[PDB]
Amino acid sequence: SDPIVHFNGTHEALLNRIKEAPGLVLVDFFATWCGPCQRLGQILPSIAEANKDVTFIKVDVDKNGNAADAYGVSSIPALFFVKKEGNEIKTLDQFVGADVSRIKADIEKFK
Repeated sequence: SDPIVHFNGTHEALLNRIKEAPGLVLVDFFATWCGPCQRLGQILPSIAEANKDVTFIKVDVDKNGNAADAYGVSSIPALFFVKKEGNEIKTLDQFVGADVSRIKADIEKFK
């Protein structure tokens, strides 16, 4: 089955979904017309399939503008490695760009 979470909802809905995850979360804010986003989107499913302990959440900024804007996203693709910490979300790493190698390195380092 498709392991990628294709998120649709409000900023609060996004925060709650992140807090539902059992472990590490990667949130990818993207647009469909963005080249780096497209190239990252082609390889994310493979990374997700190999790392079922990590929740991969994709947030299309055009359909979830309020969520993205409220999360503080400007440039894309905007990546955030986060984890639930009590009733709060801890951010472990964040960056803009299709840095596949950093994505992989962050996954390996965090677990």
